[PDB]
Amino acid sequence: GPHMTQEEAVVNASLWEYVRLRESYDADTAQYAYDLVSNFSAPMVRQNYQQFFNYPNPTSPQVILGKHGRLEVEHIASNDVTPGVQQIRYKRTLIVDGKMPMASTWTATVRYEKVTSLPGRLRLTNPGGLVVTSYQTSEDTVSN
Amino acid sequence: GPHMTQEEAVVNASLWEYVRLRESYDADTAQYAYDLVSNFSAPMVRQNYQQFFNYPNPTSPQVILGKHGRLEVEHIASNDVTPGVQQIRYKRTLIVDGKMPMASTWTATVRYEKVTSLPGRLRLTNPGGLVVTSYQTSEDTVSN
Repeated sequence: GPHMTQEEAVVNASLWEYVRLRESYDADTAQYAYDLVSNFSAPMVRQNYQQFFNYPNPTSPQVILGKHGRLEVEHIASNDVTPGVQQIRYKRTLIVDGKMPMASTWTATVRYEKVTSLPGRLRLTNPGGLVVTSYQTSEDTVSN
Repeated sequence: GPHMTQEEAVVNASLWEYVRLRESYDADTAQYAYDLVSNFSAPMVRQNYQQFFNYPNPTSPQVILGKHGRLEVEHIASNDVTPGVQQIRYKRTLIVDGKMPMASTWTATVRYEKVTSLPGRLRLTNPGGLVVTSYQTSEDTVSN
């Protein structure tokens, strides 16, 4: 049967939560998401996420979607590429008012480290001490 | 330095996420939280939760608050009472239109088991294989 170590299970769960929190959007969960995403990103990753999410970015989901739209993420696969890097395929659905849900598929490439210590408030939401030290995402290319 | 095993870290995190998802309410997250809560619970726990949460229960958060209110949950403490039993103290805040945020403190009592095997889709969100087999919560009593 498909065997995994608990440690491997914890990695996969945490990185997917990471992707889900970062790629999803709802005005109600924006502040909760923002905090968790930021807490578990190394300084450059945190900067790049915050720069995109925060006002005054014109293309921030906050500005574009606000209270009248949302982005939903559904897992497809997680693949370990080397130690400390994982690729995550996922489908992203845009749900706005008056329009059909518009969907697209993506691969996040996530590099991560393990820190041995976290404050209690962080350990509680990140039991495995994971920190994302590199992050990029690419949307599938469409032709016709 | 205060030490914990990763197994114990994973427990505390999954049980708190259980509490948070079960005791929080947001119309946008209602379906997401309901499915994770349901999957994490053994048959009677699942049924107690579902009968409370679902329509036509006139006291469901969905019915009472709907789109116009939310319940937020702040961790306070997690205490292991016996193996497979944890008590979790948390503050619960009711946020409605035109009113100040109303807060109260609670103790959840949570018995859980470990299952060895989970479908992939469940392993992804419950790395440690935790299922809640008993669940009760009690709001602090008030006087004056």
